[PDB]
Amino acid sequence: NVKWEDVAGLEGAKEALKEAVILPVKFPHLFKGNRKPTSGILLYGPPGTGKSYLAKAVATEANSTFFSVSSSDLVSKWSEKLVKQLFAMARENKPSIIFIDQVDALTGSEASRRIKTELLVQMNGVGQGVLVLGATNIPWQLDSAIRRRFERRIYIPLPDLAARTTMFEINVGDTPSVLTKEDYRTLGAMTEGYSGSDIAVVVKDALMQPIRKIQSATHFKDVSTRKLTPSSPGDDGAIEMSWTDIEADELKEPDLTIKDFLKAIKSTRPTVNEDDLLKQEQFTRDFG
Repeated sequence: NVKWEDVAGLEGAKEALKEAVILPVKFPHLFKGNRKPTSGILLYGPPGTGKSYLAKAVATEANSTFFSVSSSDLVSKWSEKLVKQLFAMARENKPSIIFIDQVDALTGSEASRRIKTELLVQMNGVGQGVLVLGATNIPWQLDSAIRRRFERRIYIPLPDLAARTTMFEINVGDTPSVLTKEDYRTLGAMTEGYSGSDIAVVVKDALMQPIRKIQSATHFKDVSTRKLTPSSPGDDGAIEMSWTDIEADELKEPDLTIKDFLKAIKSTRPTVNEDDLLKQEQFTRDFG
């Protein structure tokens, strides 16, 4: 789970969410009298950008309750009362943010119309401690009515160089790493186009690499600091043995090298193509 102080500048979006969510949600006293805040916020942009974790981080920072639901889950399963339930929960726990993922899914038939109704109903009934945060990867297929209920709209872009580096560091985490921060910048530089999600897929592949090299192995060498590391037929001091019979305390718990990530980066290719980003920038012109 992402932390707010970790969240990147987002080509403006971090500061926008500060002005739009945190300020009014955390400091309502500040909007006393003949001034008032907006209502309804649509986060939009390329997929894989982790908007709901971004939503979560802004909630945690605004010191508000957080309820997230998925439209595609709501529409492609069983449910009008569940929408009713969620807003009731939110009212009991003011201030609270309701995040609704994939607001696309409420436009497509049948049950989709029935949920769009109730959501729209609930929001009209909302608008003074219940902020609604919708998210969509496909704002072009977003219905005017739904759209019109999201006054503020914020574009969440793909990660840039600094962001991607950080993502590589965070995803790795506590894991035994012998990687330079210079080597991390390589990984960031290396992954232009990748979404934070794309990147997670990569790291999970990379972290399984030391391990996979242990089970692939058939020979081991005592790199005595016994501590056995994988090898091949006859390098320097190899023993033709089974990893399944190495003692837990006799296993050279291997370190992460850059090349672990390289194979994985060369595998997984970017989700979001150049075509899709163009259709996003049109939305920002006419609706942003």
